[PDB]
Amino acid sequence: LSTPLQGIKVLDFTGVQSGPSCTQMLAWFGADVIKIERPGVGDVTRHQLRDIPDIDALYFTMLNSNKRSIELNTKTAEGKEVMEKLIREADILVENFHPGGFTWEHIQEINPRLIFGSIKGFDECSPYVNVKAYENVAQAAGGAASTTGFWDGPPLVSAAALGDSNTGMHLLIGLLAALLHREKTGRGQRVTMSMQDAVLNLCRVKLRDQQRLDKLGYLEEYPQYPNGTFGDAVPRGGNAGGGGQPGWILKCKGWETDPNAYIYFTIQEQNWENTCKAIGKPEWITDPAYSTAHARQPHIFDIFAEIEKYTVTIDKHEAVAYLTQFDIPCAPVLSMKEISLDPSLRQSGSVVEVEQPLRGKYLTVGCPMKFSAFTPDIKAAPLLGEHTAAVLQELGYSDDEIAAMKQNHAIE
Amino acid sequence: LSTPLQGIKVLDFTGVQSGPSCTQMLAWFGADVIKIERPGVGDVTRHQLRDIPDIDALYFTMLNSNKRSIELNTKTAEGKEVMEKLIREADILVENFHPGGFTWEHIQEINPRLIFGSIKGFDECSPYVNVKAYENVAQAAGGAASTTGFWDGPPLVSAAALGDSNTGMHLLIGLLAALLHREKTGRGQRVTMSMQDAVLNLCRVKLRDQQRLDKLGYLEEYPQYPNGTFGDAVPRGGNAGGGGQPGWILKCKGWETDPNAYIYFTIQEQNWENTCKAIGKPEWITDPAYSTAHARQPHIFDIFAEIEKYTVTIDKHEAVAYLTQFDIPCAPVLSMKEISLDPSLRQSGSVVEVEQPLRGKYLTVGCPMKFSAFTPDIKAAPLLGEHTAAVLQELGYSDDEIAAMKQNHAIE
Repeated sequence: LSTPLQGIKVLDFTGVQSGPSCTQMLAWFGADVIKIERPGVGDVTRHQLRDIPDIDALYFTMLNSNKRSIELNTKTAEGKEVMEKLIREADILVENFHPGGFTWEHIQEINPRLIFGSIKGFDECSPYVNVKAYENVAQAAGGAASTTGFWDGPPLVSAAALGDSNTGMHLLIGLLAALLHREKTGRGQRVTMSMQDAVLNLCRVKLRDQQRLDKLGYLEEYPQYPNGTFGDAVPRGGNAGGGGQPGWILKCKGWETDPNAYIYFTIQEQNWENTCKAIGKPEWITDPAYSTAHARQPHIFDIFAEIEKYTVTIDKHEAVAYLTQFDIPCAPVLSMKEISLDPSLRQSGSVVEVEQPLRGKYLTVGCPMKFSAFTPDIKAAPLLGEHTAAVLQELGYSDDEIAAMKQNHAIE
Repeated sequence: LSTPLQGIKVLDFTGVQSGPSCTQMLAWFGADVIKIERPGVGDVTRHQLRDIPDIDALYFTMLNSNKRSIELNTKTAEGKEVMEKLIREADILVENFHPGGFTWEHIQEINPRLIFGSIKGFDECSPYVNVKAYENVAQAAGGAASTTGFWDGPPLVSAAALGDSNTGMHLLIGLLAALLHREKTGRGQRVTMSMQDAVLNLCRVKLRDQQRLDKLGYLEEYPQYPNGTFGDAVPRGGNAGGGGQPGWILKCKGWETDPNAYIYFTIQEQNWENTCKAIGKPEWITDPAYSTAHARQPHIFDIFAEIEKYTVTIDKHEAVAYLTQFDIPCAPVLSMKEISLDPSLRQSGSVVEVEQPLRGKYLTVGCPMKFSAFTPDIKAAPLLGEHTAAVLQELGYSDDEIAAMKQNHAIE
């Protein structure tokens, strides 16, 4: 029908996760994403963590669906000529190389409408500008590790790709905003995004808590209050709510053996009565020590322990089925196994089955947001250099020229 | 000059974090965001976790900069008439109410160009569709909690707002894509985003590991390999790399007292030699048991312990200063205190100082991505109903009518 980025052409040099997550979305929105890869090597994800010998790893297929692939040697003269032709026709160019001759200056000269997207570990004026960064390096520098985990444990890394995909989605936002901007200035521009800023942005609430702590010297809703101790910096709070509604991770039947036999339970301020009813503590409705959140805080864990006495008694799924009847905000801790087999996530398009050449079927996370005017069609990832010829043909090169370029490369 | 969303009008009913994070960005991109709030009450963040009596909480000011505020009673006839006038002139309408008469049908009828954005805890076809969700409820249902933390510990919640801001950024992506789409169809549409899908999307790599585990029965790079045990689901891996490059959280001088005296250290495959040099283990360059990642895995923790013998010896910042000389991907675990005072984050616009009426200065996280063609101007958050009159005037109401509406509301 129509597609959001229909007609948009993307020059994609990204590798690994952050950059590829961004361009995979661009493709699902309708853009033609051309993955430019080193001849014979390609994106490292192609060979990292393989589950099957000699074929592209799931690391690759799950971050490169709907993309095209060309093998290009930018060093040669042939490659240099192909590169400029690509830049002239492109709408967007994306790269996420480590800190370590088509310059941004020359590129505007060549294509004043081109939007340059760049992902780095740190901002340009950062003292870590030249430091390489991987997922967890960014989580540590961004404030996430420092505030994740337990107060008597070390800083904890998060499973969520706060430093990659998260950074990829942020760049995606910038790219789309730049496309909207170009609609008015008729000009492209440069968009940069660091992994550190991505992490920091998701930790916005922790900077709020840091300021409350600098001012008051304590954080009322944190587990350290009021019998613990507060330092100069926001501490790890275990499985605390993290906002204005207290919560915790409660054990359910089977926890001794099943690492995922748990639920998250939220003590919602306006749902206190229903909560008391759900757990058979009607007396707590009027008891001064429990009728208010402020009054509950000091001994809130005795409340979690009382609720847990019931949860360890049944399967996490019955606990949720029972508790939600009282409008309690809660859910079971779903394992990746449960998620990979959930029917609704299949029906909602969250978990999508894809047929990949040479491999067969694999599962991937689909387009997160849903549109009423368009539905993305998630397809297989490209084999290395699968579209090299097609792209050169589109650039106007003849069959003899294409053959010669491949022959020179073979000889070289 | 020019702004990306210049001229775009947004009708904002969102509250708390997920929704407000999205519209705050819309405003920073140049859109006129009108926060519609309940008279006398307003966004709950206005009164949650206050550090100063009777004035808007930092929870609010950090998620509502550059927005306008109107108090509107949609129940009255006056309010109903104002609402339709607003809908007719708006480009975007956003809401993130809990599962619990302007319908989507009537709205297209009124404004065929309007884009409706909605955030919910779960997808429409999900069995949890009617379950309330807060930050951590989504993290549990999305797969994050299950895979975050230690193997001998409970599921761990992440400090990063995987369920809110993260969900807000995802909706933002959808809204921008819908604006690009409208440019071709001349029509608006509906865009939905669930907190569960947001969390799941950032945990894409864990679904990859789940499939490798279903196929092989083990995950080579996980700490459980090869002397531990693997279950049916991806397990928590502590501070493991999470990708193709091993890493861990190492203690630095002062860890016994300082919860943040640590660094993240990455053992990059192609940087093994420099690593050996950095730690004085030249012999490990050729030793068969250490020259390959595959060979290192089995006893990788003895390697982390050897490296830690050096890190606990100096301040985290000197460790990074020393180690990065060997191109090692690493960084110190920065606390929110360090981050709030970092000069570069101030210079880069990551941490922004803002003057707020009645409060004075507060810090907030600025616009994450950087544009070369435009620089957002982060301003104060609006006082409750501060722009009510201005907006009604813009809708064509006279001073007498505005006065009458306020008087009827006062009487009611």
